[PDB]
Amino acid sequence: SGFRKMAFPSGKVEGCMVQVTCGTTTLNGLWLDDVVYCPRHVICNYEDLLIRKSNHNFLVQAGNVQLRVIGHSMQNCVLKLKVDTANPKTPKYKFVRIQPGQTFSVLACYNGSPSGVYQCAMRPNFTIKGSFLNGSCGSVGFNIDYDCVSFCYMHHMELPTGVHAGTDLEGNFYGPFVDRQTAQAAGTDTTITVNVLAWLYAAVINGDRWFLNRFTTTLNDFNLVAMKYNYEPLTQDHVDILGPLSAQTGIAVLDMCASLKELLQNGMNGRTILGSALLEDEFTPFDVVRQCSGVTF
Amino acid sequence: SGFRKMAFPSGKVEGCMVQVTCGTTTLNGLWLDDVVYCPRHVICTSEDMLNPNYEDLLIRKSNHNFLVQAGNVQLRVIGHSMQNCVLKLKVDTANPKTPKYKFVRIQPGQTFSVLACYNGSPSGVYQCAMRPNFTIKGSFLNGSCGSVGFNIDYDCVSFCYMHHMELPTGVHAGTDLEGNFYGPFVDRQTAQAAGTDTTITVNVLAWLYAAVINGDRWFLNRFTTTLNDFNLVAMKYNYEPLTQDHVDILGPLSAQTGIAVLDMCASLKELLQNGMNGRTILGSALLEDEFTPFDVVRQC
Ligand SMILES: COCC[C@@]1(C(=O)Nc2cncc3ccccc23)CCNc2ccc(Cl)cc21
Repeated sequence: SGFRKMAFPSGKVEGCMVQVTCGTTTLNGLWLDDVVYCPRHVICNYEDLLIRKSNHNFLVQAGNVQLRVIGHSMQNCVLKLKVDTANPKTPKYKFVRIQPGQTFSVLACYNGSPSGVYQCAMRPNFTIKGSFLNGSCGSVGFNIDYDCVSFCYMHHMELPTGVHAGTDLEGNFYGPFVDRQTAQAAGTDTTITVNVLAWLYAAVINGDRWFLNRFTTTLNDFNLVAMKYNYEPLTQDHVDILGPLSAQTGIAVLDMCASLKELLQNGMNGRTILGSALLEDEFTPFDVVRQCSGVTF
Repeated sequence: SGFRKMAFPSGKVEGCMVQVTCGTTTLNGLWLDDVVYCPRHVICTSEDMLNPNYEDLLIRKSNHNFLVQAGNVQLRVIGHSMQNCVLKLKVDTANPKTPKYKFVRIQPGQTFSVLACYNGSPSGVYQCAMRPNFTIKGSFLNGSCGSVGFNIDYDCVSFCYMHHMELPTGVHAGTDLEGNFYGPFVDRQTAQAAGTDTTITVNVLAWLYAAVINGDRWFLNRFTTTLNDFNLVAMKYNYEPLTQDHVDILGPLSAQTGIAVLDMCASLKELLQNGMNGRTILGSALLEDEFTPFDVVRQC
């Protein structure tokens, strides 16, 4: 029993964190094999700023060891610093681009030193509600699938509302953001519906059934109600993905949707679900299955 | 900006997790140098659990009865001793991944990270607090016993908890790394119930200061309170008594925000009275009590 916001073990990622300094700017880098990946704004027309830099302008520190940069190239908004030493702690890894609603762990770092790990989701507006201070740029987001680390995010900036923006490890931003000091605002956010349903199933698995009802709904009627409450449209794929949870609890996805529809139109009425007075949307259906089954890495 | 429940990076702890098997029971162990620490109930059957005589069960065991697996390598047990509710298995290999560590016993209200493990393999990391009733509201399934709680401060891992059991209410009980249980619990299948839980007041105040630091002042008021009057109100909401030590510990946050601890106590009193009225504080519709004053200073 128990349901917590759980992050993946950060060990395979900690062994990759390095400190990158370029002039006055100091941020974090991801050292995988002989390449250190970091936000290209460490050089701060990026092509023009980068061509004026030489390898020895980039100081890379892996713990108490200085790595010597032997090359540099830019891929989108990520700078790839070729180093002389291959990281012996390089895990089995992939660079994956995630979709809004998908969750991941963030190993927040300052000066190439990991300080904390937390779990979060890519919001439908492509921002992440992270916890980042100055110096955290280059901190990465990841998932683990067996022994393989799937790097999915690299922190680049904080928006004026306190939310965060970043890229995949190929340097492509999530959302309509640019790595430039300019007027940028997060779009209106929506609740990740499939995740709220998954979290309601996690509540049922943990013995919290007060919100269940005898009603069901059509998928179209649910989406008409959901659109009004700034909830993401629930697709047939979302219904299919919730299938295993529906089978485990004996509650049809559209039956759980009628419970969610009632929670949206009526509130919780002084009650909580899994110790929460708000509907949680940062657990995917897979996170619920992985946690209420004990999958290991 | 942003405020999240943040666990410590689990790497230094992952390199210590091992699987311990004794007969049919399989749980986790903490391999530090040449000793593997694990709950002593690894030697118990489900029948033994009612009234186990651990001294009697342990004297019937030999080193080779304990199978210890570190990844895909079997460790040879060369000795065994019991310290309170922890079994200490002497092994023939010192863990090369042993970090700088301490065994610390924490007090209620203190927070820590839990690296939940199954079969000596880490599956997830989460942050939590030692409740005033000495339980932890963890997320543990069968096989998670021996998973540990820790804090990491300046390259040193402070092991503070080892998971032993789940109470009938779904909350968890365990020991420090010297095998002393937190709370009035025993490693016995007997009628054990968690005491009435209370909110960690000093932590809610710290989290209200974190909200002020992040630009949220809606809950503040023109009032102050006496410490005694605050405690009289707090007791009625099942909030832990706030002591002068708690007031002293909140001092740096009070100086950083310019809000006296007793003025913040007055906002808390008003929040308990009024509720949040559709508003949130740091994205929460409830008053958060699992961030200590030290965690707030750390994260901000
Ligand atoms: C022989 O070992 C028994 C373990 C056991 C226990 O609580 N295990 C678990 C611990 N944590 C999360 C659990 C989630 C679901 C189910 C079991 C879980 C089983 C129950 N009676 C008991 C009594 C005293 C003590 Cl100290 C341990 C236990």
